[PDB]
Amino acid sequence: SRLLKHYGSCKTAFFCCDIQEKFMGRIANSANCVFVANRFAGLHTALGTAHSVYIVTEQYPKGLGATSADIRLPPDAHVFSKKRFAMLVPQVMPLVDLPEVEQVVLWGFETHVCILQTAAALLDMKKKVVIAVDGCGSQSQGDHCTAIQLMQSWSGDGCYISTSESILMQLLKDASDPVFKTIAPLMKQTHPIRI
Amino acid sequence: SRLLKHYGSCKTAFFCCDIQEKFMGRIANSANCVFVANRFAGLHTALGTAHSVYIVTEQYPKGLGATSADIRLPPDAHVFSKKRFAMLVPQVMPLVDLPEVEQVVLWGFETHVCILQTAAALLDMKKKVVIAVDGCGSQSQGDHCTAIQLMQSWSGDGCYISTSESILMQLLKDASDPVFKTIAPLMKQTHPIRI
Amino acid sequence: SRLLKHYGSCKTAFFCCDIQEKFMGRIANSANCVFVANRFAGLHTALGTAHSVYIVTEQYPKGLGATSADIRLPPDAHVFSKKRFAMLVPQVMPLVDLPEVEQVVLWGFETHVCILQTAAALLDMKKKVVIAVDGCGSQSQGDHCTAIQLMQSWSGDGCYISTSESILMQLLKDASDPVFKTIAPLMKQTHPIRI
Amino acid sequence: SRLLKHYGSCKTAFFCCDIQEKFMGRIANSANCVFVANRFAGLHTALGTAHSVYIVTEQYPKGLGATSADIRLPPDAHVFSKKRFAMLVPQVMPLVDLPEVEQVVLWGFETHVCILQTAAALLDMKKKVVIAVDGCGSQSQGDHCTAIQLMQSWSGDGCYISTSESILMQLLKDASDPVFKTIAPLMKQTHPIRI
Repeated sequence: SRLLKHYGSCKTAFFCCDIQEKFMGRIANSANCVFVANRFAGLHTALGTAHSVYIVTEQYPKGLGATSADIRLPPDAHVFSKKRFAMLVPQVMPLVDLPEVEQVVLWGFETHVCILQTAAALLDMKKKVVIAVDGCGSQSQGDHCTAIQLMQSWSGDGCYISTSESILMQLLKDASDPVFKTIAPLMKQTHPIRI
Repeated sequence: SRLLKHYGSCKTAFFCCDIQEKFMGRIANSANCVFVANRFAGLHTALGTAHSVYIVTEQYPKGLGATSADIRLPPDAHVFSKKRFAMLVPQVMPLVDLPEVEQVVLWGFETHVCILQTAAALLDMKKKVVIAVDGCGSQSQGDHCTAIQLMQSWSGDGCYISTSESILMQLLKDASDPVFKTIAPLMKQTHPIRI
Repeated sequence: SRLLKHYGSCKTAFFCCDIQEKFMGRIANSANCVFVANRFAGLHTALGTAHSVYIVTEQYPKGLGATSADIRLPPDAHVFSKKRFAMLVPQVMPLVDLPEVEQVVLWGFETHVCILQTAAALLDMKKKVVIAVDGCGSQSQGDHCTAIQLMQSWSGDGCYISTSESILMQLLKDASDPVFKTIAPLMKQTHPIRI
Repeated sequence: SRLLKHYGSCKTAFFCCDIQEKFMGRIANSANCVFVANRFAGLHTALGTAHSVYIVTEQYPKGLGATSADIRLPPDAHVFSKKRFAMLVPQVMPLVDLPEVEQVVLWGFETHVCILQTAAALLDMKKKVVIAVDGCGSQSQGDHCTAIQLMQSWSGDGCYISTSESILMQLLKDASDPVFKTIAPLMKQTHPIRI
């Protein structure tokens, strides 16, 4: 499939990469990355545990802080600490290394480090991975842009770049879907910084 | 063929995606999307039913309104209502699921939802699909741009992104073509918003 | 080979597409397209007929005028009239449909019509084709940009987009090449409009 | 592997292309290209000769000057003169034409000439090559941009475009890596010109 499959077709993991306190003042669009984390949290909660898993990593939180308090994590979020840049640490693997978890929606900090390397690692596991660019950021725009462009060249192998609104509507496919009415209000919310 | 074939080689479907009243004030370049709808309407009428079919969808028109009144639909336009985001609903399938209808010119609202998903669905049917970017739009520029870029990565499989003027001249191939004189005035018309 | 081969490896055709009087005031960067035509004219003359052929087309010159008088065509330029948008008309074919003419440097007007369609036609003939983007233009920037982007997606099949200076140095490969001293002054000339 | 392998997996060559005195005042972002040369010099010295080789070329230094004095070359840098545009001259080949030297980090002047042609030559040798775009430049922005875009289309074959910070963290993979503490200060240094 070139786009995400419908949420009932397979299970989807939402990978929230290192959106932590010490990055908030160093990544220009941090506020959108929080917004996207909240949007996918709301989606995940609407889809339910039959269809969605929400995975959060924190890079060295002793030094870099917890996940931003502006994110309202779902109550069943799985949160892990790491020093590896890719999110695919041994505690995460039993959550995604299952044949039913076919596709990962990935976003966070930093685009050219943890996000990039996570996408690559997921491609090595033969998973579909969709970057939500509007929820990604780096400390410099050039680092971010060049990495997005790198990931856009991997479409052939199952990694592509999309936006959170496109991702929501990819998973649903049809306004008559039973969860549409529940999800529709998320798309009426506006990014804090213009996209 | 990497570009559209000449109009006599196969039949071409013009897919006008959801250019409806309630989007007109929410999609910045809506006026160009109407302009492109009118340009392809004029082309379709010049080519005739031997070579062209014009298909319009409206997403939930009870809520989102009819197709914009600024569009002058051809008298033989096939207009359908849908809730599916992709245009390939059961009423549309007998119009395009024919071996002679090899290529679809696709444009409208919104780039990252209905247009994107329609392109993907057409690629699944092994059709050639050409996006007229100058007739596409989203409520946010970021959603639109990222989706265009996604579709530009699918060239290998028969989806590429072009403009209405390029599309017209792709179908004709030569100024001595019998319909050129009829079509040429369409290209002298100017987009309402600068491209 | 991914780039142009060295000029002695095979013969190179310079395709100067329709840089005519009536377009000069309608294509914003027309002055650069003339500049690029002159640069390649100088290169062609330095390489000699052993290694280079210079082919000019004019689209309906009765209506659109001759090739711009600001271009100093080489004395052995082959100039042809056409109504086909692609340059590969029957009079041109005996100049390029030879196994030694492996690669074509292509530029001119308009990017999304004659240039685009010529590239496609050359790809059908299994030739390498390199677009000199700095010598290409359209009446609208959007038409031009979208077509360049389309052609950049065809790299896999032997069409890529480069610039005239890059093209010169691709053909030569080494400053100790016998023609370098002759060609070097062309690269010191400055585009009339900043690139 | 789609990204650079970890530094212990194979040996990495840092190719510093022609960052010479006479270009410094002619390439707008020359100061960043020096900065990137220094960053990779520091990385190379931290990794050691087991894992890294630093190769510098100078194009006709009699005419174009030495490598910029603002670059602090490592004491074991291998520096060579050339007239070939590609860096893969006979003196360089015994440094990289070894099965252990699997990947080259490439940057310098000019993007559309020596850098471009070096990437192509390395691809011919079946090496992985990663362009550090933030350390590349040309005398004109258009020449540089178009060449970067050309190289971004070669990802399928083992050439991609990244940034120096992304490259550093690709080679390391994990903050608990023994050299991280040594390398981390390099990433806290700021480019002289905003990226």
